[PDB]
Amino acid sequence: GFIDDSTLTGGIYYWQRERDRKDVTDGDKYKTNLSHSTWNANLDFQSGYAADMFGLDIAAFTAIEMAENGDSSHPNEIAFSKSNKAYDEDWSGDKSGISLYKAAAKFKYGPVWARAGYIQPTGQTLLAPHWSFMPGTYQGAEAGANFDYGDAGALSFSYMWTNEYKAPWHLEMDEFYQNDKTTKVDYLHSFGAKYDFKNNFVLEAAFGQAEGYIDQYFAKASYKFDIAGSPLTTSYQFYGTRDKVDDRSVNDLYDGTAWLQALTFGYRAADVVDLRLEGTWVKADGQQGYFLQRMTPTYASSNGRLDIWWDNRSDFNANGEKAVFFGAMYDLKNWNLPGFAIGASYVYAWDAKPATWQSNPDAYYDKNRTIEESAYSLDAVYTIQDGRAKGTMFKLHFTEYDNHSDIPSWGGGYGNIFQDERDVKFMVIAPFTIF
Ligand SMILES: [Pt+2]
Ligand SMILES: [Pt+2]
Ligand SMILES: [Pt+2]
Ligand SMILES: [Pt+2]
Repeated sequence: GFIDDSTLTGGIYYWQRERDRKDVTDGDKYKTNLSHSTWNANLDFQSGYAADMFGLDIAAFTAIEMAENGDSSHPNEIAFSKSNKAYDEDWSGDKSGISLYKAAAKFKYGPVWARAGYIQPTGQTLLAPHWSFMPGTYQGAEAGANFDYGDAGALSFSYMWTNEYKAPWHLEMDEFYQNDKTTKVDYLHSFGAKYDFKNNFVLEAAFGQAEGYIDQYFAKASYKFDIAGSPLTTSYQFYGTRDKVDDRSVNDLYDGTAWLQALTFGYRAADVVDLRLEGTWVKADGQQGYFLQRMTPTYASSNGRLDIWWDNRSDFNANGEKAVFFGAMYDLKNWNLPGFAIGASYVYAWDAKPATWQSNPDAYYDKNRTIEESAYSLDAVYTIQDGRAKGTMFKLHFTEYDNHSDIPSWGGGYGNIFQDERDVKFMVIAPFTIF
């Protein structure tokens, strides 16, 4: 039937983290950076469509701190930051709370669809939320269409407009601002599309804008062919960004177009090991010196689509940087341990340049310098195969990151690079269905 085609789901999440970082300015001491244990739990109601045209979605989640070390920095992004609004962030605490993260009317008419309210991007644009356990929330609306041409392929495109955002670690929405936190950005919007040729070749691209400030670009080619009866997946991705403020002020981020280009190769060997080989290439001349996939520069103020994620702490998005990643996920099912997996991954990055200019350079600022970053991580995963708690997943991740330079964190004209690090994450994820 219609709106009593509804569903009600949710989950309970546990997160325990210990991360420390090298302090080059205090005798190379590795010091406590993050140390906490936090709970999350959510509830998600999604209606059917009445007359196949009208629906309602409502969802909320809560964070409840258990443990926190005194020397832990903030925000840890799992709890709520003590600062409700992103542009008020002052880095001094975390707290418990309840946040309404979905609150939307949804519509369907023919091949057309729309959502308006408290929403996440779901179509073809380059707007995106941050993801903790739960996603961030935009205030705005999205509309799109899907046109199926059978074997000829299928086309879909969509448009999203928004004027406020909250990251999953913020209890309230905030408006958008330039890099100075005071010049107003009236809205973010984005149009994008996707063509599926039905031959395992897919094209996607999208254009975005932050009103009066930034133009953002996305493009991705995907292909899947079989080698030895198993799919080898491949893709080239292009991410670019431009601003409209070239006057050497605090708001001028990029000289000329900034971009990140990526190549992707994936393959499952012997139906038992997931294999990843990926590389990225970044250009970011100007004052910032690193690429951002989001159209607002301030931390947590918005987010954009980025299909590249290596879970090795660094962003590897510095001005000249080139980087390579290999990861292996070994399914232990043939040791008769189905649902256990173990993995390791490794990143090496070189040719990392700093910003091309600085208004307040520091002692380490050398415009022609290049540095290298590297990292490796180990992974252990277990999903409960059956019983009362079938689906419950336990996860343990360890990362060691090395900077390869004596430059203290955030210094030397590398605004998005921190010092050497060892990070350990343990999470439990326990879904549930009410309807
Ligand atoms: Pt606290
Ligand atoms: Pt420009
Ligand atoms: Pt500029
Ligand atoms: Pt180092």
